[PDB]
Amino acid sequence: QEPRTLPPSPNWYCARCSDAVPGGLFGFAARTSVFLVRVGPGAGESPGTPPFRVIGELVGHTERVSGFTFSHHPGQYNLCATSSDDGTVKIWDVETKTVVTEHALHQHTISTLHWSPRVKDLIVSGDEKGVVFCYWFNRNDSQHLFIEPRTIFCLTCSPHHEDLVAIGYKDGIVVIIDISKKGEVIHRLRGHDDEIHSIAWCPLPGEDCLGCYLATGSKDQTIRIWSCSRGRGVMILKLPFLKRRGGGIDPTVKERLWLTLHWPSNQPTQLVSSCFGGELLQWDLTQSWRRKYTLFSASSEGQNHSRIVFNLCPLQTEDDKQLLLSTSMDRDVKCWDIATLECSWTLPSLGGFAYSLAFSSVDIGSLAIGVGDGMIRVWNTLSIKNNYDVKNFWQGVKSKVTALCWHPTKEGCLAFGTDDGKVGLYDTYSNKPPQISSTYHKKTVYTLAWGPPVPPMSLGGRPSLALYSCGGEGIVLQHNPWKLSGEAFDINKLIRDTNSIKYKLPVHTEISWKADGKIMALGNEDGSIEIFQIPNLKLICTIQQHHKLVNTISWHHEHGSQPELSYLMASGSNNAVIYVHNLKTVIESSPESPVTITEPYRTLSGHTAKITSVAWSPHHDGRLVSASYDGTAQVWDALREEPLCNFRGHQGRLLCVAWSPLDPDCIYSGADDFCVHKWLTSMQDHSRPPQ
Ligand code: NA
Ligand code: NA
Repeated sequence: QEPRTLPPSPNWYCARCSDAVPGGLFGFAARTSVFLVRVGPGAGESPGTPPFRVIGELVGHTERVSGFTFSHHPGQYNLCATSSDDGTVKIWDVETKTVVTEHALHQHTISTLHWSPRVKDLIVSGDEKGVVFCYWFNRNDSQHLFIEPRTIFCLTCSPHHEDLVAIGYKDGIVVIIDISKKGEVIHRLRGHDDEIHSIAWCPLPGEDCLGCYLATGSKDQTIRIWSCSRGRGVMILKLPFLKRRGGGIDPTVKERLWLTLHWPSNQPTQLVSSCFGGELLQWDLTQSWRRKYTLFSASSEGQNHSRIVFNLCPLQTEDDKQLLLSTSMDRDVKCWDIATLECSWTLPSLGGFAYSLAFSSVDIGSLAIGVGDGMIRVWNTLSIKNNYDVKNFWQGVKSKVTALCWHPTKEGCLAFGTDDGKVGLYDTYSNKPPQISSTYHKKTVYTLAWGPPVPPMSLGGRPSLALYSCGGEGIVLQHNPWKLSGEAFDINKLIRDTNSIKYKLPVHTEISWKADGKIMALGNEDGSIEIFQIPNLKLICTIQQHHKLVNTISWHHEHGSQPELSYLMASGSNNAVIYVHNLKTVIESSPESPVTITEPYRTLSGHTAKITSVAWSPHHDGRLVSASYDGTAQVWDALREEPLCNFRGHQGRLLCVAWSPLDPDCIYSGADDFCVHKWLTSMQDHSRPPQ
């Protein structure tokens, strides 16, 4: 099998940019979209496997989605509303994923919005200058209100009175307004000294339970309970100072408190809040003077968030589970069972482009992902009980991970490269920081590959394999993984000497070792691909086919039905057309002077923009997948020049693709939409890229 999406991270510092409806469905704003997650029996997962599935996306905003709210009107749980930095509030139908209608009434950056609990078509939004819009979407009416000249942070319509709205501001002011009286302030709730992050009305009416009660949470570290009869505080809760628990986080990351609330309908004397470090607390409001709280997941370690929580969304499933979804700066979405306070499951997410994918040949299914948010992911893709078993590695990364390559035999041994030219070596079976190469590339590391050492390293006095890195400046370095703080060698010195070259060497943009370790291909800025032999990188062939910079080279595997297939090399450049070359003749003749090839073995045309990655299926003879800036991945029968299927699920430009190690039908792709998709070739109805 089934497709999977590792989605972009839920947006930070938004008072309501996620919500859920019963059954049910969870939605979260992420970059310029909302992602939708089915939760409960309707996700259709096997027993024990978490019952959720990422099922769709609301696409159409052109800037950060700042706000998201579902309708909570029976029969209309499929309706929802968004706000965005693009200046619009949109009403969507999640069944069609389409806009129903929208407005652009705001003139200043929108802060938040909320769908009225009492009025079927009313959405109330507020902006950074203090302007409020009431929007009755289904009768084409709207009204502006202006309360106080202050930056709105949060807004929540009363569940009990259709005209009443609570508004919290950046400076700590809280008001209750009546929208039928031009926004008249009915109660000014004084007490907070800093940003209001959340306002939750008591789900029961009256002040007997434990007028109405309101709770507010603030950056000032207090939760205040208010009597909305008498406009006065009745209780102050102050966050506890708790020891941090779980895996150690990066201390250099700036993190200030976000104090959000959920007031549960089934337990009206209790109040859930976030806390420092993203711990969740259940407060007993019957105590409350005494300030009694209970930590979520108090009796089990490794389940709590590790950074601040922004939003909390209740969801009652069709099989009656009382769930609560949390979003966090730590990039995990967690689902809690409120009846037990245990974490039911975790959905990880990505905060940058998915630049690189690498499957381990040692630990089958272990998929490393290089991400623009400064953390390497390792996805245990074959985890039986968890569709999203992902571990994060942050130590010594601290920049965009643009290249990855597992060692071919050594468990845990992961090379990485970054956009600032850094080359490092992780031991993912340890908690140690990675070893960093003393030598940096001047530009981004495009590619890493393991191969036999060559001189001068091979003459010392190592290891079985050297680590090769290619930077955007055009140098390929040979690194000794047992002396990374030592000297790395520019292989051009060897290439020049071995081949008696007098003119300048080409700017290298790609490196690919043949599977047997005997042949190294370099792709160059001028489009040429050069073929070199061990031990001293003797040039045997120059392929002149591409007319723009080479991005990607892949050699076919050696476990096909014919051993001749291991001489096939696919390549992609900044042009759209892909080529395959058959290097059998030249490599077997082992020529004393180099051959030039100027005609392809096969030509694969159909993409309409640059090719970033090509890969051969380990399950087939001559089946290729390609990733393109045209926003598609294409599967080809390369030997017959037949396009087979075209995956269009990404919104971005694709940067990487990898075949699943065990399923012939499954492919993984990453893009600049901050997504990784696992998709099935059998589910793709389009045979070629859009023309
Ligand atoms: Na406008
Ligand atoms: Na698309």
